[PDB]
Amino acid sequence: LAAYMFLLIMLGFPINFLTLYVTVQHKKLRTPLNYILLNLAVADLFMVFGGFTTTLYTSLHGYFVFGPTGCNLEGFFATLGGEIALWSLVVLAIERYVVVCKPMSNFRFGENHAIMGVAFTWVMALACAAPPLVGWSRYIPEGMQCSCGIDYYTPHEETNNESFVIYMFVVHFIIPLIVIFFCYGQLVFTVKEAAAQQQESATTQKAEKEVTRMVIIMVIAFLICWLPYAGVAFYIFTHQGSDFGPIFMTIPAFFAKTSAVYNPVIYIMMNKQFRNCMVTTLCCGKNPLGDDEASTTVSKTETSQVAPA
Repeated sequence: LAAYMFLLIMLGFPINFLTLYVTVQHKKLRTPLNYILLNLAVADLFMVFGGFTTTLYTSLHGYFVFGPTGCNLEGFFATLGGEIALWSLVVLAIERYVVVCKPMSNFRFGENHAIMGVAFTWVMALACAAPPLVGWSRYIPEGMQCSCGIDYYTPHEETNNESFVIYMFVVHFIIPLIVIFFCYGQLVFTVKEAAAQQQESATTQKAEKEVTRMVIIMVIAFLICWLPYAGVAFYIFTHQGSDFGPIFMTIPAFFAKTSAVYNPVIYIMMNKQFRNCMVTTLCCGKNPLGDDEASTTVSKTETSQVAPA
């Protein structure tokens, strides 16, 4: 964790470091184009601090150990950087989502969330089977009395290759191929229809040029980190010889905690990067500042046209 930060994420710090402040702020202005900062930004978000507070000082090392609760790298970030980021995700249903509308649906529910809603978020978070069964596999090996274990595996890391690894992917998170994201009806009218993002992101409905790019950035909103991670845990964060590996923090943890680079993360903001108001020092047109007085009169031109305000 030392080395990791000390060099490698002396790049999160200070680009992200300073510029977190410019951005995040109680998730600055929910709920137009700022999808990421509504969520994914909770897990990822938190990695940064995080940092000393829960993953350097006290959080896998030192003493130690700690955590408290189950690492507490493990049972926090290592699920929270799925489930709970993605369970917050309803505050993206109201975005990757009302890029257009598919208006109101019927007499109900045009209030898009609520039902779907759970038939959205209670899908994108549904690897919530780890919280349970993986999590039972930190209880024991109890991830505090043990320190992080050791031990009390053997039976049956072999025989329950079902619920552990590899299950958190299994084919479970084949969701964004098979029905998700399209299945919203309106998402059978975005990206896949060049009748969207293009015309309507050059200068319609939302925040501009970056909202063009989510013709393709789109799909990297929901198969980033969490989707492919089962194959990472599979080899390895289970057996070998407890103490040296697991805890194999070396390779398997390093990718998810590059999330501290809030730079290309944030880069594809949209409606509240340009037409931002507060913290008018982001990527845009005039660039890296303005012209962005503010208001909130739809999109942004390049620049402070169309329209103040």
